[PDB]
Amino acid sequence: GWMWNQFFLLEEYTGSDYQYVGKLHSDQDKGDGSLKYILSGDGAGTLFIIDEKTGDIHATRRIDREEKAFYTLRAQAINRRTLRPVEPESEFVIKIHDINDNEPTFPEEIYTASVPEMSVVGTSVVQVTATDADDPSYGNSARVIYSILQGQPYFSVEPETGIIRTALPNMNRENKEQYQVVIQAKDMGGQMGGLSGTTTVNITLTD
Amino acid sequence: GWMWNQFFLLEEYTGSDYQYVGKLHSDQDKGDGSLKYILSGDGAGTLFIIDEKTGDIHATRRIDREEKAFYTLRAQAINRRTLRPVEPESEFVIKIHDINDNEPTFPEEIYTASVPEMSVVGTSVVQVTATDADDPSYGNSARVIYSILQGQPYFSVEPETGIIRTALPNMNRENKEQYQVVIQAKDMGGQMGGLSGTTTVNITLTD
Ligand SMILES: [Ca+2]
Ligand SMILES: [Ca+2]
Ligand SMILES: [Ca+2]
Ligand SMILES: [Ca+2]
Ligand SMILES: [Ca+2]
Ligand SMILES: [Ca+2]
Repeated sequence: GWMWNQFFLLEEYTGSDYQYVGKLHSDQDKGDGSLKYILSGDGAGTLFIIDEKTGDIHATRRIDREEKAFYTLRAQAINRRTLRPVEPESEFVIKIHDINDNEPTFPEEIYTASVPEMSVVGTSVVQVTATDADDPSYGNSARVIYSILQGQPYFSVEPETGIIRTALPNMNRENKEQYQVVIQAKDMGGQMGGLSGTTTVNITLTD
Repeated sequence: GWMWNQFFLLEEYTGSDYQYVGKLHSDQDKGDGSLKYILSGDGAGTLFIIDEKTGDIHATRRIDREEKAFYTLRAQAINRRTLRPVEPESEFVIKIHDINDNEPTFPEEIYTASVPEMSVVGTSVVQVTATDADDPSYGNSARVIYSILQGQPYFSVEPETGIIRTALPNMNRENKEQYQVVIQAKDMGGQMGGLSGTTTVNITLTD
């Protein structure tokens, strides 16, 4: 069973006028206006509106997918004069499509970790993980890549995991005892036009 | 019979990435990837493209409704390993939705008309008509209103028809013999943000 009864609406619309969703219609409609398409259900009448003669649906408000990604509504074509149904009260869904409008975010502004002095290069210090509220199942709007803004060449970060590792030998605890590392998490695969978030990792060398 | 098998695509897309059209899908799909959604028909494979695992369709080129407003394509869900159909080769349509991106246009840059001198106020001179290539069955993108930029108070134009009429008595042919009238045709009901076109009407008073 093909699943056609759904409309796809792009989120965060900013046009001057209302956003066009689609047109409900029955093949029985001859265009004489004797049919009255009514909209009912979640948001019907307010957020979403229908032109009861043609079936064209519009959205009156700017929709945010990260706040709600689906809307379930019901459609009914009726005989305008007798209120006798022509088609059955079919259920349809308005899928809110995603745009990259959420920057990667770490749970804490500052991490705290340690690593023994004189650790071999590539020793694991801490693994930072940023989240992205966009849709992972579509595009790179939520594919996060990690980079080190501050802390080189002493440290490195695995771009795909966020694992911070020591990158140099002979990191004397006597010489320097606390390093400060900044990590960037940029979405869109970490490429041009992607949104980014940062965090600070305070590291301490131990004995 | 509800008519669900159609997607609505806004014209003149200018986003950096491709434009999302929609997602073909069968309720028989369990998400295990054993299904391969194939797209075929008008523009398939080139202008429009499908993600054969999920069914997501995209448009690779900026589409112009005034150049083509509908695209007919066919969908098939198949068993990826045996090429055995799971669903029937259903036909669907991609409706190109309209934006107001065509200014009203007159057929000729300059009209030519006459009116007898000493004609009563409201005498008909000529009727100019501008066309609008946008969609009349949706919004005011093609509802044209006429206004007189030059030629007052000698002449007036009916906003809804384009009929230019004399507006003053005692228009001596001896005094002045050729008047020049400019008419504007602005869409969107002739209101803020509407597109406009102009023309010049050379008028001559006669005996
Ligand atoms: Ca959002
Ligand atoms: Ca993002
Ligand atoms: Ca988003
Ligand atoms: Ca166009
Ligand atoms: Ca127009
Ligand atoms: Ca247009």
